[PDB]
Amino acid sequence: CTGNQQSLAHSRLWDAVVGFLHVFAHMMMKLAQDSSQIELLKELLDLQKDMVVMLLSLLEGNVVNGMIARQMVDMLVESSSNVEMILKFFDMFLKLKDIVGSEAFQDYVTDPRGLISKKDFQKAMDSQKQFTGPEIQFLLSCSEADENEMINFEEFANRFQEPARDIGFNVAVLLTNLSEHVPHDPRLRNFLELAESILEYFRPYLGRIEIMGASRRIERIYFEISETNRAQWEMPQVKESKRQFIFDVVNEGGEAEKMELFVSFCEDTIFEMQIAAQISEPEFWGELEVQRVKFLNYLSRNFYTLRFLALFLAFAINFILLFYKVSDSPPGDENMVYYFLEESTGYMEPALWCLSLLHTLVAFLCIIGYNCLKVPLVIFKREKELARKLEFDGLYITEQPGDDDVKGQWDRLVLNTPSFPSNYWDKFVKRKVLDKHGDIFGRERIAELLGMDLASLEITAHNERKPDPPPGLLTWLMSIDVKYQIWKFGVIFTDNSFLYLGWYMVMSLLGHYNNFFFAAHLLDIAMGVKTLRTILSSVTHNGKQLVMTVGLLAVVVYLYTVVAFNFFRKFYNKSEDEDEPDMKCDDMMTCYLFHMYVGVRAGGGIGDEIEDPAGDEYELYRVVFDITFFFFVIVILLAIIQGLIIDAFGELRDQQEQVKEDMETKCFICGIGSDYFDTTPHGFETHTLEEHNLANYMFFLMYLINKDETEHTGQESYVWKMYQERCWDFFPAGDCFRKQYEDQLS
Amino acid sequence: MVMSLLGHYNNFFFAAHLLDIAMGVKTLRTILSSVTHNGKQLVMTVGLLAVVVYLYTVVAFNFFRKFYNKSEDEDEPDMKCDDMMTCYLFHMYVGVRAGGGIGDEIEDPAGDEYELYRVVFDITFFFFVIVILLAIIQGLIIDAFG
Amino acid sequence: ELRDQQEQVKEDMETKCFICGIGSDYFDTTPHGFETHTLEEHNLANYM
Ligand SMILES: [Zn+2]
Ligand SMILES: [Zn+2]
Repeated sequence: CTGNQQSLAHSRLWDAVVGFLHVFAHMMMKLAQDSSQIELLKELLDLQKDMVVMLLSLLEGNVVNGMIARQMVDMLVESSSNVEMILKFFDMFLKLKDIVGSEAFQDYVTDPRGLISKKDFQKAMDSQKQFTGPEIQFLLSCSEADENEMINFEEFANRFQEPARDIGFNVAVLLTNLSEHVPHDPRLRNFLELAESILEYFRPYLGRIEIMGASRRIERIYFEISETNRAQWEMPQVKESKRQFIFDVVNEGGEAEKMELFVSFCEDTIFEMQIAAQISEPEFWGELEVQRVKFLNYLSRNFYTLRFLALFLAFAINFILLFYKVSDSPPGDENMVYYFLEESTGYMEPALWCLSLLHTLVAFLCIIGYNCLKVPLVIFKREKELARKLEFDGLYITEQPGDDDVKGQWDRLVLNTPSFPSNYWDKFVKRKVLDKHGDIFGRERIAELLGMDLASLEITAHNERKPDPPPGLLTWLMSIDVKYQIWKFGVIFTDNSFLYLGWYMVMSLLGHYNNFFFAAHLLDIAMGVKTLRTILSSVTHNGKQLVMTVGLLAVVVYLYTVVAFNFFRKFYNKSEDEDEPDMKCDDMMTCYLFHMYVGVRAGGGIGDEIEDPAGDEYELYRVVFDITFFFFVIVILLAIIQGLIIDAFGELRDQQEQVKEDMETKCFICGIGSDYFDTTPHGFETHTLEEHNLANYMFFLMYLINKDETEHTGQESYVWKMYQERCWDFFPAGDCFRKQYEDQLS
Repeated sequence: MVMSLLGHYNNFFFAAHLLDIAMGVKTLRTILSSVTHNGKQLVMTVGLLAVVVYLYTVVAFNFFRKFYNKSEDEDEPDMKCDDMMTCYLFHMYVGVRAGGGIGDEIEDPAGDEYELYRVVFDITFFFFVIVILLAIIQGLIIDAFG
Repeated sequence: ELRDQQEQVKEDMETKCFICGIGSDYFDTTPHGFETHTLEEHNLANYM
């Protein structure tokens, strides 16, 4: 709201702000000891939080050299030596909070059974890092005596932590906004170098997102980044997924539609981080339940090492199995038996049995882990796709599928259970589609189709029927939603990785009959690595053309057989003299089999095993036939196969080079090339790392998912409404806050 | 130095110093670097050859035993596919040096059952092994040059 | 040569207006400018 801000700017508020800040500073500096005013300090922390929220909301987004910015600047200038001691107190308390339990603190240990003393604490603090005279004097004054024995460091460091962190982050955001708004102001500069620790402490927790909306203006909005979210970005899994997404968008994806894919990737990565956070180390019926939950958590935590151990066991079993020998007399016909040739020790069959049982156990462990880990992601993907197809499209409402996609019918036949959005966040999807398609179609038909209950209960409440029956025993008879479980089984069995793992399971189970089927598990794990995936993908990239070329080989060899059947019959003689039943070109099928059997394995055509054409007529016809067969068949077929595979390699390398070059020369989010950001040194490096660092948008979206609308700001509410509407106009697109606003005013 | 010193015993070790200086020139460095540019992929492809030939040996051990006879008549101890290790060695020894698959040295499948199974086995072995392996090696080296 | 020709023709169709001689850089001042330029002003099939 511009009018309210303009009216409030011309008011006698800055003096009140200065008075409040001075009063608060003297509150902390005087009334902090005696350990009897915790409630007062909590109240002042809350009041300071509300005050800085008011200041931030008053500032918001504006012109880079606006009047409100100058007013705020002179308010800070008049507030010199009024917030400095507050910042110093916050910095020293944060230092105390982080130092306790960091280094040599579990190694120093004055009292193994008791606590530290005042002199001991002073000596430790002097021996520590970043401690000054007046600061340690004030800390000793604020340190409670408790007879120099009951100094509980654990209860002292965690005393005022969350409000202090919130105030520090908010004041850091405010100072960063003031620094970024005015380009050059020496007063704010020299006010800033004195207070640098409180700014550097919150350096990696300050986001930056640029929006084009809000009356066609560009402003930077700030937010908080959780520590767990920052620590979850260093896993190679997420980086590999991001690289795969970027490659898919650049190569396979088109234009003017990338941003929906970006939002989908952000949502998927948010769900992945939520699953990873849930699957963590900290995590008689109740004991059994918690033991089962802990076991499943441990199993889902370790999944990639289990596949490696399975591969190792497969190699070990295969190496052990390279000892068989077929014998007639069994030492321990149609009675040939298979036995190990050990010749050194008899501890071979027990080793094989133990390794087989261990391999089976690892196989069951990994299939249970896959069922417990990756299935929710696919379920959430399907639910999100159904929500998108039902809300903004009439695939199951306006029109109908044309009986061509079985997945469409299967996804349609789930709209009958109350527990439909099990994992999708926006539970208000049925209400949303009812409100959207409420006037054009009857409400009763929509409720019947979606399985919604009576609309009388929804429109008018009763506030009198709130039952709560006791659980007792056997509460799982109603917990099954039959239809939802059937749909889940269908979608989990139509998948690919689960089908492959099930094939692995059944092949191992069939191999438990002491056979080579364990040795048949080799390539299926040998192709499940990262660095052979590229080679196998290059081979299978031209999947159809190779099959077509093989069919062309079959057609050409067949036509050659037909044209050589009724002209050349006595030449084919694959035997010696005095043998009448030895022709291999009498039957058409046998002649075709012989021509294929030779022309696929050659290098001398067919003339290396057939009677030489002597002076018995048809000499020139036979030789021109054979030489043209050689040339056409062998040269064309081998050359096309080689050309297809070489072209596959070249196409793969070209795609990789193109995607790397495009990522190196454009901003992806913004449409400006790498030429406009060369006016300043390292301009493009800072442009894609500070303004819109790609990963910053995901952090902002995850922050926006939390912090419900009861506490949203204007910008947050606008962004949430825009995201719910799914129109994607708040993205920077053309301008990137460097032009127009900073083109002239800098 | 140490190879020359060991070669001072009047042997061929002096003649073993040839390639080590033959690859220390400027204009062969580019060709040798192009060959060794895809160092890991060639080793992986060789390992894939070993895996595929091993699986073919396993699937051909318990189905085709009387066909392998690398001798003449009136000779009982001449099977080269009885032992698993010997059969694997024979399949590697043939499938790495071929051009006629394995059918240039093994008894022809006559009308004694398993004729179609044996022929489809042999032709798919030829196609997969030889075509895939040679094509991947050629593709790797051409891609290195490019 | 075949792959190069296909890539070149696709890239040229993706970066020029064919009918007009202006490149795909002048229609970036507004969001989705080039998408609307070849779909509304001269959609090629409109001339037929
Ligand atoms: Zn940009
Ligand atoms: Zn045009």
